[PDB]
Amino acid sequence: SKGEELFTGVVPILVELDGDVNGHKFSVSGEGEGDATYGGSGVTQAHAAWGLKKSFQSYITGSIAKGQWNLDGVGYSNGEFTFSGASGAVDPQAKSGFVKFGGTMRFSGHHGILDLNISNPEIVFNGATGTLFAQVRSSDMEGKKSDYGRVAIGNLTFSSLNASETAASGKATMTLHPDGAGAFAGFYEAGSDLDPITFDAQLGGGKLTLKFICTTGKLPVPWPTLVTTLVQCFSRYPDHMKQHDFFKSAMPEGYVQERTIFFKDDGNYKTRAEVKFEGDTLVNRIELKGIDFKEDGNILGHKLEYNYNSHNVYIMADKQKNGIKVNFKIRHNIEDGSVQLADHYQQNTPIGDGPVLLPDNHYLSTQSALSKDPNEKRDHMVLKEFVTAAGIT
Ligand code: HEM
Ligand SMILES: [Cl-]
Repeated sequence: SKGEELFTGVVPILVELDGDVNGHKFSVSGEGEGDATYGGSGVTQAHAAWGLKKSFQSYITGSIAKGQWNLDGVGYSNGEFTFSGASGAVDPQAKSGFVKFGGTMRFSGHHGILDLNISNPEIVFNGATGTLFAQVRSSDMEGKKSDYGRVAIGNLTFSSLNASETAASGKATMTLHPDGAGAFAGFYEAGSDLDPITFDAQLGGGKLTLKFICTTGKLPVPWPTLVTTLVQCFSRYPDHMKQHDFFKSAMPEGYVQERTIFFKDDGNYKTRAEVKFEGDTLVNRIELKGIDFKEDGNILGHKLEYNYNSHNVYIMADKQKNGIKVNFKIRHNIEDGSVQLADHYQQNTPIGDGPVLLPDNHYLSTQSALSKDPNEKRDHMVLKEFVTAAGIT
């Protein structure tokens, strides 16, 4: 209650980091503000899962087509192609809105004759039905390609559709829309069954707007590798989950945040930070030590794209240390099309002697966007983040 009251409005932030990675010393200063109460109806993050059609997958990888699929921005888990978005708008009261996604799926078969491309899927929904749209390029039985453009491919019928102030989710059965039947070369009929689709969206979120500058010259590691190190007290905890917000309960005295970040097939970072109020300003002061990095790896060789994915940060109580234990895996895109995993191990313990909230298991849904200030000549990073707590019904 006393800690929560400090975050009801816009709070100024100051970040100070001193690092040493493989003997390369550097310093980063950051400024900006946080609004843990920000939120509207805009989709700040979203995810969908859709197998297209189970029998179509076995066909593409079967002995008639003798083909495969290639994904750019799309994943694959539990037999479904997984997509990510960060654009849309939901009216929670009406259970209606839209979610726009990214990625491409390419299906190949018959010595290149078959070349089905479905990109950037989008959903319009209303609680009873919806439509799934996608940018579709295909080919006929003689190889000749066709551009269908943005086309309606699926008629949705929601088994469930839920929407609250901070989130929306749903699962819908699907039938082939007449407008997308041509993409399947006359093999599927309009109205025939397709795989069901599942989606979840974050509405609004605790918004961080910050700008970081390397005060020692050129940063010796990629800016994306420092995002997690560079104030989880700015997360938006829904009303029904406010008794699980450790971060704000430790304020204003603050907390110590410690991490070990293992970069797969590369070195590791060890960080110690103190996050507390210094007057009206929330300050994050960090010490970072990096060791065992490869000179020509993705980190010291600067082979990581200047972008950031959306992750789930898993939180558990640590009663014996009067704090929390946090775990998550960051996926950094590599310039060659691959992914550099950064395994995060975290501990937070209060600085003060007062009581804190020890939470039930839950997670923070984080979204980050990296950009540059066109008028800034120093090595820098502009970061915009949206974080919402979830996982407790
Ligand atoms: C040389 C050209 C092609 C030949 C000889 C061919 C042959 C076949 C055969 C024999 C099947 C039966 C599936 C089975 O029972 O296992 C089939 C199914 C199918 N074909 Fe092709 N095909 C060709 C091109 C294409 C193209 C260009 C597309 C466009 C996307 C396509 C889409 C499909 C689909 C959607 C099915 C149904 C798969 C299922 O869900 O069972 N085919 N094709
Ligand atoms: Cl960089």
